[PDB]
Amino acid sequence: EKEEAEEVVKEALKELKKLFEEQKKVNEEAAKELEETAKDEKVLLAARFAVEASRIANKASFDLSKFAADAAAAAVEAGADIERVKEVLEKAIEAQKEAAKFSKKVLEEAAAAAALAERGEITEEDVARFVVELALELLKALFEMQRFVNELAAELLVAKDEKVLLAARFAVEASKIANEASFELSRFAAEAAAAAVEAGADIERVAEVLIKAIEAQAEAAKFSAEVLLKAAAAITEEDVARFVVELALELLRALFEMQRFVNELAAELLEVVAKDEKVLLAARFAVEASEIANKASFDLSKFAADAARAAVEAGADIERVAEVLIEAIKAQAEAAKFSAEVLLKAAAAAALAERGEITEKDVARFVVELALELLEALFEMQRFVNELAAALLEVVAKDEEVLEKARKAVEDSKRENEASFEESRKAAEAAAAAVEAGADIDEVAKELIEAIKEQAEAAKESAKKLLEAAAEAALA
Repeated sequence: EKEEAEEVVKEALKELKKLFEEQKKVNEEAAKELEETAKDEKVLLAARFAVEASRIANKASFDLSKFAADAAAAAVEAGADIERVKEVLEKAIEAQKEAAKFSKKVLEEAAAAAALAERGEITEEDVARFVVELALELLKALFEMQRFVNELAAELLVAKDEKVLLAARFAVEASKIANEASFELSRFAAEAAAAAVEAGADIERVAEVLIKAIEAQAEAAKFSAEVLLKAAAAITEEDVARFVVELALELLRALFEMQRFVNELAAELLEVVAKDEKVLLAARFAVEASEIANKASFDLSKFAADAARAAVEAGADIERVAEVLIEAIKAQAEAAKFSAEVLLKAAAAAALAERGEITEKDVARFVVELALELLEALFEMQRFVNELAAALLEVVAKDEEVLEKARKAVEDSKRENEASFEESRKAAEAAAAAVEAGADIDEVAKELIEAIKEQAEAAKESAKKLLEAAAEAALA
């Protein structure tokens, strides 16, 4: 029974291993042939990209297939109908074959556009667009495999306990929301490389940044698999809630690390594009301001999970705590996408300035109004997480004297967050009025960075005093 079920899993992983290394040898020999038809270096630079990126798609294909097998093995160890395990293993084998057929389809596009360009007609920008468009193709393909395999691993996770099943539902929900945000962050890194190619940047810098973004997806893909395999590797009702909080913190931490790595990939792509000094200062200002907003949002998401930690140690049930953590993770995903859209629009305006279509005052005006958009989105998240902390307090604060001190602390943070945005808004419309009067972007950006950091400082101190009140309410 279960021993035979463990025999089907090991043979499934055995087949997945040979499928992965048969496709490895097929693609590795298609790379030598791709080296032959690489007349001129630009074709070889694109051929080596398609080869290196296809080896990532094939390697990430097996890592996601092995995760499905390890998830199926864990199901057998803790009760499993063997026919639903065979069904999941069969679907994972088809996904490996499908991802293998795509890794070769990538090299088909490479060899086609290769000799086509050396024959003529195809310019280097079309080769540069081919590399960028291919980057989009693999990033989307890796996300679909991870979404499909995580769906299979969801069906596997066995609990036989409502509370533990609610925790498995949270792990599946939180990982799916984070994997969607990581895909959109890597997509913005590829959309930034598309604006750099159409602006005149060299494909060599664009190619290596895209490889950084492709590998970032695979590393986050395996991390999400390892945490979900920890979730399967499960008692105490409070240790289940402690797992949910620690899982929510790890995904928020990996999401910010993706926001940080992708933010730095945009700075590299702006350095090659922004050849003008004053436009480079606007690019470097928007890059830093966007990253500051990423830290502040992550600090506001970590405060929510820390407030949820103080709630589970006070005795709040897992169900309400899982809701607040779900709302916090998607709140960080909203900021991650919003901060990426702001930085994407900044790269476009810098490209317009490089082409000469807009002036430097237009770029200075644009990065200032983008700074206010980030200051508003940070303030809207401060009010959102403040509502979540007030919700968690309404469950743990039962003594009317404890509730009164807690509700007062929620109000004080509401006034502190509001007043901090007024300070950041006054400085925003002051820096905008300076741009129109002809003030140098160096001084405007310097004073706006200090305003954004001062709101981030006020947000930290407000969250510190608020988490303090929730902790004392838990002690009583």
